[PDB]
Amino acid sequence: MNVLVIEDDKVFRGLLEEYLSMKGIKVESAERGKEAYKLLSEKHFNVVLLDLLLPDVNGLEILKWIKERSPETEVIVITGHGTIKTAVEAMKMGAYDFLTKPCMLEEIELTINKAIEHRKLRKENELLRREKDLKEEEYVFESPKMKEILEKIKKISCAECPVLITGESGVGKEVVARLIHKLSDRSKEPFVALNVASIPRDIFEAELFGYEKGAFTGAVSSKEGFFELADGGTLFLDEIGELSLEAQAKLLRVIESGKFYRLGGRKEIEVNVRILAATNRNIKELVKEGKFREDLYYRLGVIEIEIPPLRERKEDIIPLANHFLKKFSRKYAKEVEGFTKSAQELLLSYPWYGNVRELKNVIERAVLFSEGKFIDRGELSCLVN
Amino acid sequence: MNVLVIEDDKVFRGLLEEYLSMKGIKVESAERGKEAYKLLSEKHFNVVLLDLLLPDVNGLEILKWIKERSPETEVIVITGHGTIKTAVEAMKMGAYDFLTKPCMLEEIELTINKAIEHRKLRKENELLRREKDLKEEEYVFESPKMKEILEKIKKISCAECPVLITGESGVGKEVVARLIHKLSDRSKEPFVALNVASIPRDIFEAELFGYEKGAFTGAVSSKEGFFELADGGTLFLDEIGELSLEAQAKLLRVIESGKFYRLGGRKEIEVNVRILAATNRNIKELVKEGKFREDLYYRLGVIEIEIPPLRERKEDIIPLANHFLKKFSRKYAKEVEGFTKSAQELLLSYPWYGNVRELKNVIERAVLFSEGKFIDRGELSCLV
Ligand SMILES: Nc1ncnc2c1ncn2[C@@H]1O[C@H](COP(=O)(O)OP(=O)(O)O)[C@@H](O)[C@H]1O
Ligand SMILES: Nc1ncnc2c1ncn2[C@@H]1O[C@H](COP(=O)(O)OP(=O)(O)O)[C@@H](O)[C@H]1O
Ligand SMILES: [Mg+2]
Repeated sequence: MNVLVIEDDKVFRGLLEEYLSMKGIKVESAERGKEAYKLLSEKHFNVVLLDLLLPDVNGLEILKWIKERSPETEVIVITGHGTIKTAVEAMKMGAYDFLTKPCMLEEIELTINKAIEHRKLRKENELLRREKDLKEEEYVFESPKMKEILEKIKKISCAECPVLITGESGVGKEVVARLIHKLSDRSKEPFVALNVASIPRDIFEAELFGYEKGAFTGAVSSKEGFFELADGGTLFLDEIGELSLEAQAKLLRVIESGKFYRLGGRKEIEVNVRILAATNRNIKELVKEGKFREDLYYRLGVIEIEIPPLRERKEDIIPLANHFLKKFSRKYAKEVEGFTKSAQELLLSYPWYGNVRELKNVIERAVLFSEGKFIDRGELSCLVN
Repeated sequence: MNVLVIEDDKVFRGLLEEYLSMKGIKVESAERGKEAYKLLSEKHFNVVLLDLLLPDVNGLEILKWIKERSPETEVIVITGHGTIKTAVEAMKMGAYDFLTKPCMLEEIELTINKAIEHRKLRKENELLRREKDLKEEEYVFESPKMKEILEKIKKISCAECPVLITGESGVGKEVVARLIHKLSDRSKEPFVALNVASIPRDIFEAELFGYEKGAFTGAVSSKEGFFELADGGTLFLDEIGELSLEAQAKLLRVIESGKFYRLGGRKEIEVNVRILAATNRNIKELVKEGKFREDLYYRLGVIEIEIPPLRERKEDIIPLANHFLKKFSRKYAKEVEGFTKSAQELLLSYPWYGNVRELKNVIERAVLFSEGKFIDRGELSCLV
């Protein structure tokens, strides 16, 4: 980490230089504005200690210069006694915190550490989000059945009640839930996808609801749960039919009161989370067999979206295939432009029991083994029909 | 959001209540320490303004109770003028910040906002991190070939120099980069994976190194790149061959001095990032064709690990196949639990030129198609 100190006071300045020097942080100093601007033009800094009062320039201008160029640089303004208004103005202008010249070295340490933590937290947030953005995909709804399902999704998006998405696996259930959140008034809020079937039943509740210290053996400290962390957002539970009966009851409560207890808790907690659920099974049968609460089935089933197989929407097949063609043609550095005229026929003729997920895997393999500029019916031969 | 105000001074408690009101934040009050304790036992507050000087109790006492019970709670301490020393110790115990009774309403706003931002970033990061842990895979390393590579990795992760991972596609080069990271000294630091081919070249250089205003059409601001974001951690560049000659030059310098300039930049940046690269191609070739710099090639290959194809690691095939069947079976709630003997023999005899990725993709489709308890030779034979 690099720090830039812009102070005129040889005393206070040195104190700063020393402190930073002691913590193992690279430092550079500037006695005046013209020198600070020079350095600021040659080196990127993580933290800048700026004194609002400088001989040749008005500190505030430097702060403004810094904030326009690199908002990622934490900036701490330095001001004297009784100059709190400008410090507050400075902060309103983008300064993170401020130091009063003079002050305890402990104040210097705490203020600088607070700024360092913010930066740490800020970078982590950016990285995880940018990493997530890399995986963003664009969807295809060119079939009548889907074209209208899209419209219904637009109508239910801003509702606060739950949606139950059904259909054969690999049909696009999670995709639909993503759009529901994307088109809703919560879109900028978190979207959490949790597959109930793949997460260990014995860990699921602790993760969804969170737990207090000692609620179960192993629980050394207290941990928040997805419901809390996703507060204000949307929670998507895939394969809802695999929820334990114990878990089903707790879920019905949140859907009813938006309140719940952590495992081993006494304080009731409230959250505002839209719940979206999906299943590729027969829940009605699950209710009869007494494995799935009928009440929950009724509530989740208020708004229901049914996604039909790929077989029942051939208008989607080719478009989706082209989408995947391009996608993988990139990921794997290959020269596949499109599909042979006959190859397209095979695609349309196949039943795609795996549906879109199958369609995806097939094209990805076809593209990975592709030699020419096109994919023949023969290249789909070994892969499907 | 729930906040709890614990102030005895009637005027200051009014300001805090007003500000919290202006913001639309649910508020609750206490004038004496013991009243605070009751409320604190009833509700889970997100932020607490705690005055240090209370008639019956000492603020510090409540501070320690909160930091221990619910650490999740942001605590802002209050204190009179010229009493800084008590506030400093307060922060030394877990208090996020402090206010000075009295002060501008704006001062209260800025401080409270910073505490709300701190909580927001904390929870967002915990969430994004946990959504990632959810996608962690268990890795299968049974063959003796992979067994010894695992051993080599261990001796490597303790070094800081770059590593060039080579091997056919779908062989597990990225899986290996991750293990190198987990076993290294920067395991707790970030690991950033980027596939140079999957991203259009123009968008790539900007993303990796960042850019300064004017670097290209519309770049209205200066932006950090993945290199800065991965600082202190590890960066994995897959399909390293697709790097533009310009990108190669910047990478070279970062490997030599940890310094570089953003795209169209003049404000030097310095990072400490371990570099791991992968390729299924022959760099030596690309060098002669003048497509890849020779010096970078040598710097990246200081340590070079070749990950063999599946057909040369037959011991991994059944273990891999079983792992995948189990994984996709749970994912789709299927009743499949294994492969018939005839199925197993096919998996072992098929050459898997697409390697592990091809195996994974084929088992996924087999599970999607299945409706029984086992996958037979017929379901596989049509897939391969
Ligand atoms: N309309 C679509 N447009 C683009 N891709 C889609 C579409 N529908 C599904 N997919 C892709 O097909 C695969 C099946 O996805 P998914 O929604 O998870 O199905 P399901 O939840 O029913 O098992 C995913 O990789 C997804 O990105
Ligand atoms: N040893 C392993 N155990 C379990 N899964 C593996 C293993 N090796 C690779 N995989 C999986 O195989 C696929 C190929 O992955 P990857 O590392 O990206 O290959 P490569 O980088 O060589 O192209 C991935 O989805 C990965 O999770
Ligand atoms: Mg690869």
